[PDB]
Amino acid sequence: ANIVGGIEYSINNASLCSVGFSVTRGATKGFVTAGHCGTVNATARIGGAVVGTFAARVFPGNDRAWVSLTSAQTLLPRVANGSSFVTVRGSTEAAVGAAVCHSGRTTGYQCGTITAKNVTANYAEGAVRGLTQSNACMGRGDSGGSWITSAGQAQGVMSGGNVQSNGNNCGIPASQRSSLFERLQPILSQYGLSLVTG
Repeated sequence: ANIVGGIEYSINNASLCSVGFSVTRGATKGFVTAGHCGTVNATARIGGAVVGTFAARVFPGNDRAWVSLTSAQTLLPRVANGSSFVTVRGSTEAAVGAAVCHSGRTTGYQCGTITAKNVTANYAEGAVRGLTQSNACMGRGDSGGSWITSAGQAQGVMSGGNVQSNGNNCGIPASQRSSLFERLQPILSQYGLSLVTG
């Protein structure tokens, strides 16, 4: 399968999450995503075919993970934006106030701005600290998906948000939205990963 940020993948033929970013760990191919999407050794599938397994994860506390892919997978320096793509050019972290977008299997490509950093989310499983907040809307299933600037700087992966009864927070004003992502930099260093860029 072609690995593109934002696309859907299943975990153990059950839950569905979104791909974060194509990365390499030496000769090993992989993609980063959210830790709550799967447990170590869980099987990832795209297009009905097995593409790899969860190599490591931290959740709660943090919300990160990376999926180790088979050599047959095709890593790409891109994130889905509708039928088009946003090229991943680096991982420079944007400051509060910057515009940012994310790609997910549920709400597509949504944009907004970064409103706060170091935010704690109190999830069912426990607290997750150090998350960055944005007012771009999101929905269940977007988890693990790419957060990136229009200039191609990868910011992090979708962790959670204040979704409403319809499963997303797109139905309420931006001023009332809290969409949270796990910073990319600590994920890359935690697992010795290098971002695939173009």
